[PDB]
Amino acid sequence: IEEGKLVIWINGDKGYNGLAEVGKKFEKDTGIKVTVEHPDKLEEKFPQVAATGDGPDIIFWAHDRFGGYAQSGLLAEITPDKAFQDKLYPFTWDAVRYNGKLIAYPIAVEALSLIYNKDLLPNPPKTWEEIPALDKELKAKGKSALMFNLQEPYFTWPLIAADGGYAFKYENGKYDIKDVGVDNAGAKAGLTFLVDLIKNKHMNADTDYSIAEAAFNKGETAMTINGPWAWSNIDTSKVNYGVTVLPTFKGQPSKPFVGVLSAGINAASPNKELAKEFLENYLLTDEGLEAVNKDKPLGAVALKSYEEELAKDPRIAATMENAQKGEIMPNIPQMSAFWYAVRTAVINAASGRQTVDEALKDAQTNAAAEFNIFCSNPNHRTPTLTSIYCRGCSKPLCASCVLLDSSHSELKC
Ligand SMILES: OC[C@H]1O[C@H](O[C@H]2[C@H](O)[C@@H](O)[C@@H](O)O[C@@H]2CO)[C@H](O)[C@@H](O)[C@@H]1O
Ligand SMILES: [Zn+2]
Ligand SMILES: [Zn+2]
Repeated sequence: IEEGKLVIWINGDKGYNGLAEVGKKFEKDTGIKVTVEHPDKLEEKFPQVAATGDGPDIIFWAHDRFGGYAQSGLLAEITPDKAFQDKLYPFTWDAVRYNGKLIAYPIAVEALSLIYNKDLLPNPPKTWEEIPALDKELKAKGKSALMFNLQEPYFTWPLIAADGGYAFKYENGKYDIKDVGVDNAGAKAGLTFLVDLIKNKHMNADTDYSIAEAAFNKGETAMTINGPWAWSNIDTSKVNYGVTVLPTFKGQPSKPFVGVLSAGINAASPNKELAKEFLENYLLTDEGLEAVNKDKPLGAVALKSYEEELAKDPRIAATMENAQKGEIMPNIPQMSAFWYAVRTAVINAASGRQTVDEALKDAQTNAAAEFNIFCSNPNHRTPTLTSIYCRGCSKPLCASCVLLDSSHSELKC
C-alpha cells in the first residue's frame, strides 16, 4: 500500500464517478491523490489481499460482510468524536457496530422496492398472488409483468421471508445462529411461489440484473424489483416510473434485508488519518454525498443534514416503507456462508435442477455446517461456548448470560 495517497474500492453499481469527484476535491485541498477503483468480486478479494497487508485504504460495501472482515482483523477501528457521531443517524451506527467497536463509517440505507411503469400499470399490485393473473393480461399485449434478478438471492429473499423464512432466529434483540430458518414452511412457501411463476411462464428462469434492467428500462416489462442505485439508469431512460412497497404474500408484507452501505479502513493502511479526514470531512458532508448521489442514487444517507433534503423524494419514502417492513441485515461472520447457501438453492430451484424442498434442505444444512464461538463476558475464566449474538453490538453471549444478566436489551445496550 502506497504511503501518501488513498486507494478506494467500491462496487460497480454505485456512483464511483461521484466518489472520484470527492477524491479530486480532497486532492485540490490536501494535494493527496485519491484513486477510486471498482473491482469485480471485491467483497471476496478484499479479505484475500488484506490478509497480507495489501488492498485499498478504504473499502465500500453493505455492512453485512464487515463483521467477517473485523473477525479476521482486516479493519481499523474508527474513532469519531461524539460531535461527529451526532451528525449521523443512530440507526446507521448500530449497523457498523461489531464486537462493540465501530468498524466502518455508515453511508446510506438501502432497501429493495417494487418499481413499476405508470403507463402500463396505473395501479401496481398489492399482492404477489395477483401477478400471475396480471402477467396473463399483459401477455395479451405482448408485455410482461415482472422481471428481476434471480441470480442474486438478495432480490428474492423479501418473498422468501414474507411468510416466515429467516436467516437466524431473532428474539429480544438477539440472534441465535443454531436456529436457521431456510427450509421452514414460510420459506418453502415463498420459494415455491416464485418458481411457479417460471413454470407458468410468468418469469424466465435465467433473468439476471442486466437483463431485467434492460427490459424494464426498454419498456418491455411493467415491474421490476431493485434498490436506489438502479434509479440512475431508469431516470436517464424515457420510462415513466414510480417506486412503491413490495407486494404482500399470503397477507404478510415482503421483508427485504436492509443494507447500510459502509466505508471500512484497512487495518494495514499507512494512511488511516487521511482516510478518516477524507470520510469525515469530505464524503460525509452535504456537498460530498450530493456528488455521489447525483451519479447513482445512495438511498437514505446516514448524514442527518443531507437526508433532511432527500426525505421529500417519494422514492426515498418508498424505500423507507420497505426498509421498515424488512429487517436490518446481521453482520456476523456467518452471514456470507448463508448468502452462498441461499444463492445456490434459488438458482437451482428456479432452473429446475432441484425441487424447492430439495434445494432448501441442501442450503439449510450447508449453511449450519460452517456456523466455534465463545461468550464475550471476560469474567468467564474459561471460553464459554454459545451461538447467540446481540444484535446491537454484534457480540456473542452465552445462554446463561442471555437469561440472567440484563446487560444487553433490545431497547438499549
Ligand atoms: O445476493 C446476496 C448479496 O446481498 C447483498 O448484496 C447487495 C448489496 O447489498 C447492494 O448494495 C447491491 O449492490 O446489490 C447486492 C446484490 O448483488 C449483500 O450486501 C451481499 O453481501 C450478498 O452477497
Ligand atoms: Zn456468558
Ligand atoms: Zn448488545
